[PDB]
Amino acid sequence: EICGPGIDIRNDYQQLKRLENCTVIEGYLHILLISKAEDYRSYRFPKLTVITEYLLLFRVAGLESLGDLFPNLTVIRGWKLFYNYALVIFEMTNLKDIGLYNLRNITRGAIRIEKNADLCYLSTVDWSLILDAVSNNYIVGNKPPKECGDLCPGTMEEKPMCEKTTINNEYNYRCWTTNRCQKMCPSTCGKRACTENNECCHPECLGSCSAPDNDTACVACRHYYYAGVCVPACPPNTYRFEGWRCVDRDFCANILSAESSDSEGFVIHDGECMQECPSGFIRNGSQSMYCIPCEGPCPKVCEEEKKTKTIDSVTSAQMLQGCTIFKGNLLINIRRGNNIASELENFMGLIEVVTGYVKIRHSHALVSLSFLKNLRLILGEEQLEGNYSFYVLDNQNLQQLWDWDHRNLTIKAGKMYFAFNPKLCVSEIYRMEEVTGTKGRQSKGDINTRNNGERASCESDVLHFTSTTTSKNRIIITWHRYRPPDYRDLISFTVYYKEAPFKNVTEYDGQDACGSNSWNMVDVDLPPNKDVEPGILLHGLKPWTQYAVYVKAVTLTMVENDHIRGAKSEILYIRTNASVPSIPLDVLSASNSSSQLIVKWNPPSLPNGNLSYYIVRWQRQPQDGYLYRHNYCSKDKIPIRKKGPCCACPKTEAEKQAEKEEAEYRKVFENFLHNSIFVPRPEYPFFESRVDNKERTVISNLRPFTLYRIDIHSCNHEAEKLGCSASNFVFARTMPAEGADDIPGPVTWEPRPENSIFLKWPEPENPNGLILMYEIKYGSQVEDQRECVSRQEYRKYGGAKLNRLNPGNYTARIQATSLSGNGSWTDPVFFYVQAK
Amino acid sequence: EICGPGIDIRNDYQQLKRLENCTVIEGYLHILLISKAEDYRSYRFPKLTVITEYLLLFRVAGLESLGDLFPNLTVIRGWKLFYNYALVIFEMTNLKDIGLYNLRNITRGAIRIEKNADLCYLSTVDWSLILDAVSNNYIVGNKPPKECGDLCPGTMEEKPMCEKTTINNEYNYRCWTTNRCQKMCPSTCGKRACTENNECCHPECLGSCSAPDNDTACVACRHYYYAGVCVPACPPNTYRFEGWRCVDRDFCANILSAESSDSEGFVIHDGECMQECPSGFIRNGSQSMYCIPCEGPCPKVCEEEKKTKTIDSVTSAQMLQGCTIFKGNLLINIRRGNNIASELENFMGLIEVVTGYVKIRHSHALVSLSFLKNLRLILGEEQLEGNYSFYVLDNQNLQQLWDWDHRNLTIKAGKMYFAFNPKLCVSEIYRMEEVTGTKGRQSKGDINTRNNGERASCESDVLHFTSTTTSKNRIIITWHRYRPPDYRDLISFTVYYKEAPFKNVTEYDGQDACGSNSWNMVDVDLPPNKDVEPGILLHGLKPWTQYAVYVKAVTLTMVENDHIRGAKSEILYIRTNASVPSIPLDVLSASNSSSQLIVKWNPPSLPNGNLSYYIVRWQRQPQDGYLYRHNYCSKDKIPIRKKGPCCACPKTEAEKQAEKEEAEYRKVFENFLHNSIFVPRPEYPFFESRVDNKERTVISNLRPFTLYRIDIHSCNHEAEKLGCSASNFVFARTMPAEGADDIPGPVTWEPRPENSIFLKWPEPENPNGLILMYEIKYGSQVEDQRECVSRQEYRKYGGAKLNRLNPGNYTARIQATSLSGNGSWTDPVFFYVQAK
Ligand SMILES: *[C@@H]1O[C@H](CO)[C@@H](O)[C@H](O)[C@H]1NC(C)=O
Ligand SMILES: *[C@@H]1O[C@H](CO)[C@@H](O)[C@H](O)[C@H]1NC(C)=O
Ligand SMILES: *[C@@H]1O[C@H](CO)[C@@H](O)[C@H](O)[C@H]1NC(C)=O
Ligand SMILES: *[C@@H]1O[C@H](CO)[C@@H](O)[C@H](O)[C@H]1NC(C)=O
Repeated sequence: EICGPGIDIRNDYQQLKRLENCTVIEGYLHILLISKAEDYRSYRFPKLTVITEYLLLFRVAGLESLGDLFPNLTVIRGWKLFYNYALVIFEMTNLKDIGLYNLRNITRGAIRIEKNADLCYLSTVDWSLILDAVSNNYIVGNKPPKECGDLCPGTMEEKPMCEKTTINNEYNYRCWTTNRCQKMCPSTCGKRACTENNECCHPECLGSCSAPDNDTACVACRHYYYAGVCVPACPPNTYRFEGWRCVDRDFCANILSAESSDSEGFVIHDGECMQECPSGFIRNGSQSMYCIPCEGPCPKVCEEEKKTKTIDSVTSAQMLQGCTIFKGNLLINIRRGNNIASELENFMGLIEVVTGYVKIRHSHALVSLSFLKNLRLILGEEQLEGNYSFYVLDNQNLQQLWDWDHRNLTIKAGKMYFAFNPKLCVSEIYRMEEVTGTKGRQSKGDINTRNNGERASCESDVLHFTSTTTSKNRIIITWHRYRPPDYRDLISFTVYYKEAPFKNVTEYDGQDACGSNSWNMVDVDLPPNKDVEPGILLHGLKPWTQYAVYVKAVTLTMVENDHIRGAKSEILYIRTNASVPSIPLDVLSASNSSSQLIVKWNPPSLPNGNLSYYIVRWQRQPQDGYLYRHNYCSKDKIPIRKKGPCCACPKTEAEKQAEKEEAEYRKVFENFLHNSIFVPRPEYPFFESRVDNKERTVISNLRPFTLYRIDIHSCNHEAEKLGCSASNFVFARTMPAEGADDIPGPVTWEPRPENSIFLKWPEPENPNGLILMYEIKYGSQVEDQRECVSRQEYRKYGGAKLNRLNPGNYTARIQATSLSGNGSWTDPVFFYVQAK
Repeated sequence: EICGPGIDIRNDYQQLKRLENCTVIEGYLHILLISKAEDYRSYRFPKLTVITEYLLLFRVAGLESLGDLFPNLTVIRGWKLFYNYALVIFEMTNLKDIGLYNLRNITRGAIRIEKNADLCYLSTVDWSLILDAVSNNYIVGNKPPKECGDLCPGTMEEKPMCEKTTINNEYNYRCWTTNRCQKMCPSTCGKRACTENNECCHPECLGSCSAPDNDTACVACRHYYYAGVCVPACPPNTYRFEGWRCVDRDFCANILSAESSDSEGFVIHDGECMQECPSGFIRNGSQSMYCIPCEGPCPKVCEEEKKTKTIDSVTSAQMLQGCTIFKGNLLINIRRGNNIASELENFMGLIEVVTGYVKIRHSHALVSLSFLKNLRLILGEEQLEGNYSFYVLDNQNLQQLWDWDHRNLTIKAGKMYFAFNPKLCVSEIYRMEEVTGTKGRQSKGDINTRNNGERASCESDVLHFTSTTTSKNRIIITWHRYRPPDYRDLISFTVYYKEAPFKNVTEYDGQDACGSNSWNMVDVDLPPNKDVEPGILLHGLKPWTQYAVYVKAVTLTMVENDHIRGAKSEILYIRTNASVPSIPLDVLSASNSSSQLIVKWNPPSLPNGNLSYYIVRWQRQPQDGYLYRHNYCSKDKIPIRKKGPCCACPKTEAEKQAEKEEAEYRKVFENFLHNSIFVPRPEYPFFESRVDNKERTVISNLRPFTLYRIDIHSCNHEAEKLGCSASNFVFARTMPAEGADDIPGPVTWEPRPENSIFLKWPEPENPNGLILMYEIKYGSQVEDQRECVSRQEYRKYGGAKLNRLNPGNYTARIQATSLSGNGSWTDPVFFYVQAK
């Protein structure tokens, strides 16, 4: 009664007759696309009890309650899911109740029951009892809930004996259809199943059983079904068949291609009767039991149903991702594409062995077959007419095959053809004949000497750099006077150039399959005089970066073809530096402590050389005489006037252009600025301390409260010859001498006529910045009166005067205003004024 | 004393000695880059009173108050601004007060006084009095306001002498420096200026005057200064010189040049002596009295200081934007670039005439010179060695020059040279020897039949389409069995194809880079049997396009070169029913009125046709017998449970990929769905009304409250042969018959034992949807009691019963529950029950 594999039924009812003998469908089931709606409940399948894989119903016109069709379906194992679901009820025409009243558990996956016009009864199905991970149920698109009309026993429906369960605060009835309920085993069983009338089943059991605690009575087992018994594990000498049972070796190996393409054999590995042996293992020949570990080719086979898997785009190779051996032949016709190689090395650079030929055709977008790295041997079993097993035709742009210094290859059962590839010279294939054991397979016509590699120089010479010279933004370079076999041949020179901090760079990469793409181009012609060797003036170059350069003599390949040698000097690299750095960046600092200033900045933007060191000058700056001449005791001044949470909150992109224009205009101001800021350049002393390597430093031994102007010059290695960079500067203050703002000596009080008192006192020894004013607080009972004394006032009188005071005793105090802030109040000053 | 042009001073003080005689600097002034700080207030220039243009001070070390150096600077005209400013004080080293105490008004532009370390006194300058559009003033970066120290006469100690003005709620003093204030003319003058001690000046006046209301006494005029008098307009026979005066024509022409100057001689136009005459007009020789309109685009010279303005990039041509005639020669070396042409037609497609030669070299990124449209004649005054005035060298990809069906050209004073252009066929240049009057000017060597157009592509024939078989997503196309001069030549056939709804299409639209990227390539080989003419099966074509096609016979050009004839069929434009048609989309509708329903949808996605028509089938759908058998008087049901928008951003759904897989799985379901939803297809009746051309329609004559199922078919031009397309559908309800829910007949009451009352009544004639229940409201004094009667209850009894009522009289009412909603209440029903 074990129907397998999964069953498919569409377009009509009568195919249902194939399910008469099926009890546990070993696979999935499709009952779909039945538009006729011809028949009704004349097909019934009580035997069907469990589906191993998912279920899918769709457009089964004329179906109203699945419980009519499939009763007894206790559990769905759902080992293979639809997408992540084990039951798909998509847009059902006329289904009214889901039925499935005998359905008890869904081991795997979720369900999707949407778009059903008139379907209902989904709500009262507490899938928590039946299904874990219930949150993934997708039942949105069906009938609106108000028109659902969900009624069923217990909740005021006939045969009311439904039970009440709770899911998220809803302790109420559960059910399946109008007639019948949704019952669940009591907690007495725990995880164990049960039967009708609450008789608890066997532990190794699930869904239901015929008698309490009987191995053979179980309608469905819990984990594995074998020998008509539910077992917790596969018995010895038996191997787990997929899903829910064990089988003998002989059964595991006898099964062959039936219905779907089973194919010969069915492996056994790790104690399980699997289909094909897992990674890191290989089945012992055709002996259908065993495995042994392997690597590389063994882990994966790259065969294709097509004998010729041709590739015309990166996506065309997707199926070949992570594969090694193709049991067939290859064919490439990739005409256009950029970045394609970087993805060909990934999709199908793992290819190792090939059972046939390989062919390359009209591959204008490719320049080097090096992207085929893993290939080691070619069989040639499948070979082209003329016995050609490696065909390369009409490739205008191909340069050179696999790197032939360390990489080996072999073509076993055929020859190769080459033609119509003017950038691939014979030197790249003549060596291959040595390396793939194929020197004598073919004549020289199969690799024609006329149209192959015609354009390719093969080989270019190397020019000599007669002189070089750097600047701060410019480099002047020259080369030997190249003299071809016929001088009229050469017509010009090109002087490539680009920033290349790292020597790991070569122009033969082909840039954009040749030139362009970040090798900035410039040209210059040979000067008319034959006595002056070529030179140019590259300029505007970014300071502080190593610059690779090479020279190519563009020539005219005609008449004699390869005899036109071509010319290309070595890839020299030159520093920018006859140069003067472009000042620091992001200069900042603070005063962690008095006499201490921590200074930290960021590297200069265009510093004209390479990492050598920095230089910092700092000068004590004057306390402006301005503030001295001011009586702050009377000055008061007056102020004058006239995605982000901001939501959309845009700003004119033309306003960003305006800001760009303003910044650019400022920078051009700076450019015209620093021309005569430093003409041609081939009250305190300045203190200097050259930083070594890093963008940080600290200066000590500074006055507690003196402001410092900090010039910060970036100086390069060539700074000795051509001076140092211009100056970015910043001013900063030290942390005030703490407690230096308190009074150093006592106060003195003297009587004066008209009930007056003169107060005198000493002055701070080392005031922090400056003493702006003195705040005398005094009074008879409470020191309410507060008066101000300017520094000049104190200087003139050594203090101040208070006039017209009332009779009585008095206490007073004084505080100073340091440029750092308030000073400490004076100690109490006791005095008295007599009425007469 | 009129110093001109603008004055420039840098790097030292002694250059200030060029300002003794300068009263009104006719131009701008730069006093910048003075780092020496050598001298102090020994240079004084009381004469300087006004600057016509902006002023720029920067890096003037040793300067502390500008007012000392330049007193009496009454007004700045600022006709030409720095950026949009007439005064720039950027990083003023040591300036303390801006001075400018005698500065009163700024005519044009704003000021930028920023990032000065110690500058102050900006606040007390009410720029509203001096400056309009004052908002653009930008003074952010200078000394912090707290350390500014902004004080001046009056506001400090001494009796006030500055006047009080108000800007944005601050009515207080205004001033310039510590020694002097910022005085302004009283409102008595209105817009008129004034003198000291408040004597009002002349109307035609500004800044200041020496006596009240005197033309000759004005320190500065208001609009124009001429003949030692301020005037509101230029006097007749005199012509406005730039800015602030008039001049005689003799002077206008005698101003030849000085350092930075052009004309030599200024022209009088529109009543003003300008440098050059404006657009649409031409100077007639050396004439300077007047300027006459020219006519068309003559008025734009495109000369360059360089005799050879070479272009290597689009930006390299920027300066030539909007220009017509180049007084020199052209040189192009644009090797790489895409979209470049579309911008060359803009930057330099306006070029009309050229005074010399033109040269093209190494232009691999260009294929057609049509982008130079406006050129009509070439002079050749500047000519190359060998008298070559038009040179085209080393251009691999050039195909064809300007369009020669209608566009003319002439080269006057030289010949032309070509070479190394294999894709430019000689036909494009042989015609030129006719069109530019140069047929015999040069030998054929300069136009050698060799390397010139060497490769190109011969001359294409046209293939013939033997048959064009079709499908609903697939085309099968063929062509005559092409027979080259030598059969081994041809090696394959490529079949270009793309979607091209519009006839405006040609070969080079989207092929590759130079051909652009829109033509989806494919290749196919001739079948082995010579008796079967070539054919291909194109497939998977997106519906709704006139699917363009063409054929090119790829060959092996060699040995005989041009004799290799090549080929290309016509650009046929096969369309749908080659892609035979399909289904609808996007269905929506509503019911504005009873028996009326508006239907509107959108154009379909995949119908494989063209606008032909739509079809809509609507079927009355059943009022489910389900709801009939349900007593809703007692049914209650039970629910179950368990910088942009990120100002309120909920989340970022980076799972867009996961939605991608789910949606794509949905479409794969749909594809395997409609594969066999409709097998091979080469209680109410359905009603039909084919729509004509649009995506809208309406249905009438429908039951007031019946639900309708609407199938929609994208029936089309060829729906007759291969059937109509799949049916998207939707259900919708009509608007209920309003007022049909009220009772049609009276109620009747009867006595019954046990103090009971039986109520009977008629039933609605045409209920909307269905009558679910009846709400009887009744009571003795107030109809408090409300009871429910099901439709089946009424059917069985024609009404209902009330039992065990108290003695007394009673009034009652009844309301019906239509599927559309509540019905109208019954008229009052009067009855009574007696205790016995
Ligand atoms: C079911 O089994 C019976 C008995 O072997 C057989 O006659 C019948 O054809 C089978 N039908 C199906 C659908 O398996
Ligand atoms: C379904 O059965 C398995 C194994 O017996 C059990 O672990 C799972 O809990 C059951 N379903 C639910 C929803 O618990
Ligand atoms: C100013 O004018 C006087 C008198 O003509 C002349 O001697 C002197 O050189 C002039 N200086 C300048 C800077 O124009
Ligand atoms: C400057 O003078 C012009 C013309 O006399 C006048 O229109 C303008 O208002 C003056 N400046 C201000 C700020 O008003």
